[PDB]
Amino acid sequence: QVEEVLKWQQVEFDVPASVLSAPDGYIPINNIPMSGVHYKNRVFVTVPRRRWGIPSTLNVVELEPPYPVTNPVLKPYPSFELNELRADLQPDANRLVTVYRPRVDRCDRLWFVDTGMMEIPGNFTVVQRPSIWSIDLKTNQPLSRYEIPQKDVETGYGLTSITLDVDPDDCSKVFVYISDLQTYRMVVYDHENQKSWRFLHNYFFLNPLEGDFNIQGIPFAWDDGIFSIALSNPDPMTKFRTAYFHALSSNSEFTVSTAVLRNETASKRGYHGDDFKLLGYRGAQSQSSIHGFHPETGVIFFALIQLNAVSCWDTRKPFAPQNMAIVYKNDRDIIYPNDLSIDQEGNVWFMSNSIIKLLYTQLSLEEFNFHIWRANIKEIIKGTVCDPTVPPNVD
Amino acid sequence: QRQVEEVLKWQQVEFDVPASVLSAPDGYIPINNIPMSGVHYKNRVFVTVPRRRWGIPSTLNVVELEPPYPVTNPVLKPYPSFELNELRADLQPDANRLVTVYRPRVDRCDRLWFVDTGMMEIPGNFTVVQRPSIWSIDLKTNQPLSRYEIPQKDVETGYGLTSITLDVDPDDCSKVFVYISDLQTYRMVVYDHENQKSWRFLHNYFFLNPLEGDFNIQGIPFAWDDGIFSIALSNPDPMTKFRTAYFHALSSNSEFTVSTAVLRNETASKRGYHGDDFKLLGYRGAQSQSSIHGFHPETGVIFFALIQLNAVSCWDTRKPFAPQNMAIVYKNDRDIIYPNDLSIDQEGNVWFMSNSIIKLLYTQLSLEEFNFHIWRANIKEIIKGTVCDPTVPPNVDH
Amino acid sequence: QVEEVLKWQQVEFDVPASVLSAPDGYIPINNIPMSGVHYKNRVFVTVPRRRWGIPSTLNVVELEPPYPVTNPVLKPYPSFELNELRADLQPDANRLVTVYRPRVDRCDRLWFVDTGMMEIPGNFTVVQRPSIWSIDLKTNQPLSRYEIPQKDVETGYGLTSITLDVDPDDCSKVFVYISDLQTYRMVVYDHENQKSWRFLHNYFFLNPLEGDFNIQGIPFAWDDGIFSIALSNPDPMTKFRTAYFHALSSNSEFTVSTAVLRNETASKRGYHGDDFKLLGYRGAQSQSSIHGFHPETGVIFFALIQLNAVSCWDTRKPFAPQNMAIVYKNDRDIIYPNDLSIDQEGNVWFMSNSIIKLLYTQLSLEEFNFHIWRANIKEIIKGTVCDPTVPPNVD
Amino acid sequence: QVEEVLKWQQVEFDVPASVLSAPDGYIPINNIPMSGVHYKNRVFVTVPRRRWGIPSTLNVVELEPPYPVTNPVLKPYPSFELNELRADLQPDANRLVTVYRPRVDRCDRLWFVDTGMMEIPGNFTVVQRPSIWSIDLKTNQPLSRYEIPQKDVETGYGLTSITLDVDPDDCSKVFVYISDLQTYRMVVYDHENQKSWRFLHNYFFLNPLEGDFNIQGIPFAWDDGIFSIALSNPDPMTKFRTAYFHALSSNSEFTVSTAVLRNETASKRGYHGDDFKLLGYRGAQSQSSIHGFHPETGVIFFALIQLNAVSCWDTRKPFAPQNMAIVYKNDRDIIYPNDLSIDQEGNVWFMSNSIIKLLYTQLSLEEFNFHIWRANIKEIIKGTVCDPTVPPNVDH
Ligand SMILES: *[C@@H]1O[C@H](CO[C@@H]2O[C@@H](C)[C@@H](O)[C@@H](O)[C@@H]2O)[C@@H](O)[C@H](O[C@@H]2O[C@H](CO)[C@@H](O[C@@H]3O[C@@H](C)[C@@H](O)[C@@H](O)[C@@H]3O)[C@H](O)[C@H]2NC(C)=O)[C@H]1NC(C)=O
Ligand SMILES: *[C@@H]1O[C@H](CO)[C@@H](O[C@H]2O[C@H](CO)[C@@H](O)[C@H](O)[C@@H]2O)[C@H](O)[C@H]1NC(C)=O
Ligand SMILES: *[C@@H]1O[C@H](CO[C@@H]2O[C@@H](C)[C@@H](O)[C@@H](O)[C@@H]2O)[C@@H](O)[C@H](O)[C@H]1NC(C)=O
Ligand SMILES: *[C@H]1O[C@H](CO)[C@@H](O)[C@H](O)[C@H]1NC(C)=O
Ligand SMILES: NCCc1ccc(O)c(O)c1
Ligand SMILES: NCCc1ccc(O)c(O)c1
Ligand SMILES: NCCc1ccc(O)c(O)c1
Ligand SMILES: NCCc1ccc(O)c(O)c1
Ligand SMILES: [Ca+2]
Ligand SMILES: [Ca+2]
Ligand SMILES: [Ca+2]
Ligand SMILES: [Ca+2]
Ligand SMILES: [Ca+2]
Ligand SMILES: [Ca+2]
Ligand SMILES: [Ca+2]
Repeated sequence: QVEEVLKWQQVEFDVPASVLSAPDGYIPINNIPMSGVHYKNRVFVTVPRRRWGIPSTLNVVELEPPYPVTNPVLKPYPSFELNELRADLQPDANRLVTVYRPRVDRCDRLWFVDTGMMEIPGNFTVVQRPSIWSIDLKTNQPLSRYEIPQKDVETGYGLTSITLDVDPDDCSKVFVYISDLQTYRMVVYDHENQKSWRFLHNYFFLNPLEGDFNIQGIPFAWDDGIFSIALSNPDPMTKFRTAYFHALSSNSEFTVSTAVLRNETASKRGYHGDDFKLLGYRGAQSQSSIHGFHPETGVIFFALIQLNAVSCWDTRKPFAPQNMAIVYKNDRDIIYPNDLSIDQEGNVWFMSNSIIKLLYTQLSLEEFNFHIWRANIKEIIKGTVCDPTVPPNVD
Repeated sequence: QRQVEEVLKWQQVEFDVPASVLSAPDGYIPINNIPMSGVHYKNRVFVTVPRRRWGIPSTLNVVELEPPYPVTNPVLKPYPSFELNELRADLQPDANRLVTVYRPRVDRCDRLWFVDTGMMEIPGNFTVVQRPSIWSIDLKTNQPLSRYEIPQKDVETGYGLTSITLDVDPDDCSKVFVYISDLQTYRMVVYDHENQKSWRFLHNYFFLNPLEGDFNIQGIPFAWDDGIFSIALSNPDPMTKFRTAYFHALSSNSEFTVSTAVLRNETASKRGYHGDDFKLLGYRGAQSQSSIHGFHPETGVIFFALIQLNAVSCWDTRKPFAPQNMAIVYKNDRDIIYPNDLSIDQEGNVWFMSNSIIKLLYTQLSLEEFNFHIWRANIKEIIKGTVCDPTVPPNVDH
Repeated sequence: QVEEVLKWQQVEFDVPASVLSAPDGYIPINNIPMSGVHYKNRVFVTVPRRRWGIPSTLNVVELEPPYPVTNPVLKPYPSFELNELRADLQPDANRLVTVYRPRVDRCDRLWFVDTGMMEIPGNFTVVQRPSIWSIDLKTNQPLSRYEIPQKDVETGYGLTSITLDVDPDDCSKVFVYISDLQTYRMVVYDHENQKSWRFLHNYFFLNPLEGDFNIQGIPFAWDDGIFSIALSNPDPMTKFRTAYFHALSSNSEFTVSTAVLRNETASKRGYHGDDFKLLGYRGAQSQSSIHGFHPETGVIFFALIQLNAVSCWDTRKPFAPQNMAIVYKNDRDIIYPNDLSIDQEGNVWFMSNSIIKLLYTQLSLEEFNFHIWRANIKEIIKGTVCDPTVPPNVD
Repeated sequence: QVEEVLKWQQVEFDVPASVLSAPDGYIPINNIPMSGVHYKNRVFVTVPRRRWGIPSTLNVVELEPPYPVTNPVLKPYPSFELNELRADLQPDANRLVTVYRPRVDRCDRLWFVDTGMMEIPGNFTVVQRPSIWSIDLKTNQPLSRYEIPQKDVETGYGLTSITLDVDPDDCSKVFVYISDLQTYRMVVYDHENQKSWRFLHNYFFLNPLEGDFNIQGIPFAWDDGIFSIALSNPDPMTKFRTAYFHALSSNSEFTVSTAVLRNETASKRGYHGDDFKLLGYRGAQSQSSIHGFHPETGVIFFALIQLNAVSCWDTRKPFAPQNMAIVYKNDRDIIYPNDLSIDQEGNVWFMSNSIIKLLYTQLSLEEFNFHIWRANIKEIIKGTVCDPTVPPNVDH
């Protein structure tokens, strides 16, 4: 029902031996994949440069059964020329420094944010400013690039997550919502008018008490804020969408109309009033990392961090723990769910990268550390409370 | 509880009507007169006595407020006149007379709205005198403005038309919609005032919850099968200019919502399947079966009249609908037997009433004790500091 | 083990051509069979007049291998003279207007209720008052006919199900419990004394949330209440029986002693107190239409509407989903299980009529729309949880 | 029994006219006092440089009847030479740029932190690095100055609150705890060994839902974190104390032993474990700004922002709303309680500067905008639940 598609012990790259032979040109243990997204027969894996020895940040893998695919070699996408890291570390608009979590739209495009910053412990290296890319997945040729001005974000330290808002009619009308979990803000990007603005709010911050975890018997505490944003279907009368968002270190979900996020004048306000709302409580130890909204079913899938599971919620039902169901739970393999995406085929994709083991213990490249799963949405929710046909619980 | 005033109180209800009507046999019976309403306008309070039995001289009445409070055993004066409240012995349909009136509503336009069921629910002999009709009375002149007979296509008799909710346009006042709650046939009948048309909605959510229909008030057990009973409207949405209709059944601990954009849609009423238009809001709480509830435009707070808990609770509509995001503002197990009515005036007060209907139906009603109570509470003051206060933030589980 | 016995693409009647040739005397699409019962290797099929062009409401079919028999012609029972429809539409005590679900007892008698009402969309026509019938199945001669008084039920709109309570010794001592899913009541009928009374309770109502269905991708909601009643064997001590009843739109099962249902003075109460009991939750999407109790095995067979299946339960085991088993499931054929009955031969009979396709979509007469199955009870429960010898999954 | 000591319509300085005449030297409405602290008939009033036109940041006022003293002229302390702002805005270790809330100890010294930064709307000007000062109140001569290294704090943007931990025996043994409500951290200062270290923790952050205020009909929302710290009495031997701390936008109080804060090795941890504890919920709309702990009675006094009041709590009774009492409330005068201090004379001092009026509306220099009160602690709590002799209202 939920098949493991890709798994790695460590990450290898399809690059010249010149890069592998060079000193500090490739360290296996430093290469941690932070994203896995699906398109056609291609899965894009990203390796953010949070360490030294990372040949390529944006990569791609060709799917071929049987699953699970063992240690697929990452091919630098779109090309290794772009994923080449300059020794001088100087700004270049035709290079990719660090890419976290890309998203695929209906227009056969790949959207991602190049932070332009390497978060090496000790040496924070800001190579260039953060930029928002779009790639044509049909030609494999970059379509647009937008450098984010200083007035919106300083460095792009926390720009690790993006949400696409594409008009159902015109494919040119696109808005992108970036979650900064470091600076506790939301960067809005107007693709049509090539403008951008930032939103500052208290709800983007964590919950002090809900920031402590214990995974794989490893205790830790994070102060990470807004991390993920999920969009509902357009309102028939208003044409606007409801943005479900939450902080990493939070058991609470919040909502806001895109009418507000698409309003540049609203961003500059010091007080946003009652525009941002509290949805409700997701549940004990129900801290989510990434979540996505399925347009067909109207079901939001949450990547639970502490519970090592993936849950779902039918947006039509009241937001409560008893109106949510766990569709998959794996305490052995799912250490930290680093990514969750919904593809154009009606599948839910989620990933674990065992990042906790690297941070607080030793990671062993003998074990399979990196896992990617997929599950058919309509089939996984069939019997559960997430099925729209199934009524909500009485509690 | 220490800032809620009792305004009116009765042991028995009497009437300022001709002695010819009071003297006549079965023209006035003391124990049969049970008021089901208490609404405030300016300096007077409108009390209704539905003819659920015999000996009911008048249904719609009015009382002038005058200290000291509470006013003991006020005489109910037929409104607008006794000529309209005089029951015909022939029992023929009277298009200019009032048979049975339950729960009136007052709007901002100085009008009084109510529904004349035209039906007397006497135990043993159900008498349908005429068809159900909606009224509008000018409170300045005390003259009836309009009367609309509800077609058979919408309601059969009007047996359960004991609740009304007004939807007046914030801009114009001639544009009016009325939502009537039928707790007997389990439906909502919609009335378009300007176009003088009406239609009905049928839905499963208008029914009761089989398990949540048992009560025990004052040590008197009973069960009711009453459905959709009360509707409360939010402020018009700034973008769509529509409202959210909070509605619940009497025998249910659940609250539901629906956009007035659906209710105002005549073609949508004739559908067999309404789809996801009607949604479940959430669980109000254990033993939290409500009778009548009202929404205060200014604060955005809903006051529920809790039947089993013999109390009145409030809820900020901005906060998620949850037990911990609700507070009890007033509780009185002695006086509040059954909260029969709850209304929100134009003066920023919440009015609620108990009529001890249970003690008449299932036990003995004593005219030696006070059985009927009307209360008033300032909304902004009663919520100040509570979770009902919009300025106060919502709570969480942990 | 479970074999299809009868199946129709449409239903035809063996009656004078004069009736078929008459103006709108027979419309193929309007004739929907609502039941199928087995007695002495005979099958009685009923076609309630919920439309125009329905020659006969009560019919019979002779069983003859091989099975399934394709498109058997319905034979009016007991004769066409009774099933004839009067043009003047006046009440006739010796005629059958509308019959839903007949039942067979151990005393070789056929019980059914003529509603005397035609539920045509546009013109609800009440021909006559509802009447309960008894037929001697050995002589095919009517035995008894009782008109239900207005004090008990008004129109007989929702009298579509009956349960027989015959004394194990005397065949004259008979009580019949009718289920009114429209007015939400239970009509009790005392055969011996020729009296009757009604019961009103909250438990006869539906559950608001549990009324939404989606069969064959067709969404719809029904407000139908108490629909079926099943009687256990007499208690060895008090000789009273447990009446298991449920609403159509509900996942909950209820119980009440027949001592209460047989009690006319208890009928006149406004409050029944603690007399009616909640048995428990049958399961998610486990809304049942008709159910029967098998005296020999003490097993109840439920006709699941949403699951398109037939389940069983051992009454001795605690009423829980884990203590129930699905004995037959057929998403292709079983759209709506319109009837389920337990014959005298130790078989469970169930039927599907594709009613929803008529109401919400269009019914194709080129496909088989009407199905009747039979299954040996002792053999079907052998290796399941419904087997009395097998212990429960949940204490 | 609570008396108003000082009240201003606007702040004026005792400085040469050459400074007040200077271009953008003295803009009245930009001069907002942020602290009023007491010492032997002297009140030290500070005016942080959050805007242009502020002659002196650290000032003093001599107390003399009758009270309340109307529009006292601020006198630069210890002198104008130190408070004078350089026109070239270059770093100078003998200059005071911006001081917020000074604190007085038992050893007759005045502690405060010069942020060295001007938080001017538009262009935040960092003149110099933040420094921790001590002044002898007997000689009015600066005793010590310690520049805080970049390893601990970036600029000193949020260093607006300090808590003194002086050893009961030796006056030379001092620790200072600095609350940074902007970078959400606590800076520890070792005075004896002239070292310093920072602390990061989730509890220093605000509570998202508890950040919205409505004062004087003025709606606003703040994201400010750990803002105040209060110290209990020291253990008779180990001389460790309990540090009661809270964020500005929070209805929760938190505790931590000084044994942890005084531990430099513990500061460099990435996970502090259960060392920082949650005390409990202070009450609805009970967001506190500054609070202090009175050694004698053991009572903490909270400055309530939203309730426009001052509440107390006995540190022996369980931390719960019904175990706390409002000793003073004034919706008219108390707009934003900007500072609260406990003196060596057994009085509680609190102040309101109407900061929100300047921020979100207009400030009238015809109205009294700045207020400073005092109250005898043992007298104000006499009957209340805050009295140690009075029993608690709930067991909790
Ligand atoms: C884009 O957002 C702009 C700023 O945000 C608005 O103002 C806030 C105070 C809130 O009202 C918020 O909901 C709203 O988005 C805004 O320029 C613009 O429209 C605003 O909509 C306001 C809705 O109330 C409305 O405010 C008006 O002005 C303020 C100063 C007060 O006087 C209000 O009583 C008055 O209604 C106004 O249309 C406008 N507000 C402002 C500040 O300009 C919004 N975009 C669109 C298309 O509406
Ligand atoms: C009244 O109800 C009908 C219900 O069918 C609404 O109809 C539909 O609207 C969309 C597009 O407008 C159409 O695809 C479907 O047939 C919907 O059901 C109708 O809009 C509504 N009328 C109004 C304006 O309230
Ligand atoms: C900071 O960076 C220095 C540069 O070192 C080199 O950087 C790149 C080119 C990698 O190849 C790396 O392996 C090289 O060492 C480091 O020498 C220095 O140690 C770094 N400082 C810290 C504190 O991490
Ligand atoms: C505090 O500092 C570290 C952190 O726990 C620890 O090693 C040390 O023992 C503690 N206290 C001291 C200084 O002994
Ligand atoms: N993915 C780890 C990001 C992180 C977590 C906790 C922190 O305190 C922090 O500064 C950064
Ligand atoms: N307030 C009495 C309304 C009521 C309650 C139960 C019933 O069965 C009924 O017909 C009517
Ligand atoms: N099963 C058909 C009977 C039925 C179903 C639903 C209804 O709403 C109704 O009035 C009648
Ligand atoms: N004067 C209070 C400081 C403050 C409050 C809220 C903010 O969002 C902020 O940046 C600064
Ligand atoms: Ca694929
Ligand atoms: Ca962080
Ligand atoms: Ca008045
Ligand atoms: Ca009823
Ligand atoms: Ca047989
Ligand atoms: Ca029905
Ligand atoms: Ca801040």
